[PDB]
Amino acid sequence: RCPEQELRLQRLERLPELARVLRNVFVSERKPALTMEVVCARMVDSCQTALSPGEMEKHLVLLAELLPDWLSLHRIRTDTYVKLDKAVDLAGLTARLAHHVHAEGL
Repeated sequence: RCPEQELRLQRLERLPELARVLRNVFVSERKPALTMEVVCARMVDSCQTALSPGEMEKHLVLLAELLPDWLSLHRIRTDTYVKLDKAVDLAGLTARLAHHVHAEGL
């Protein structure tokens, strides 16, 4: 197993917990979208993670790639807005995330 892939597996292992942290940040926010910068700052501050905000951004992007029906990113000028589809349950998402990760077979 090569380094790039070991790194991906490292990141993928964090996602279920990070997804919950993300959802909680949005539950506490009245606004429907937040900039990536803000979201990353709130996520790193919301748990005991070993990640920098830059590394957190990388994980959020992975999440957006794995769960595009839940997590959308929209560039407006130099900001990137993060929006959650709140019409989906973290339970359903969590099962889908697990399935996707497993299906990669590493």
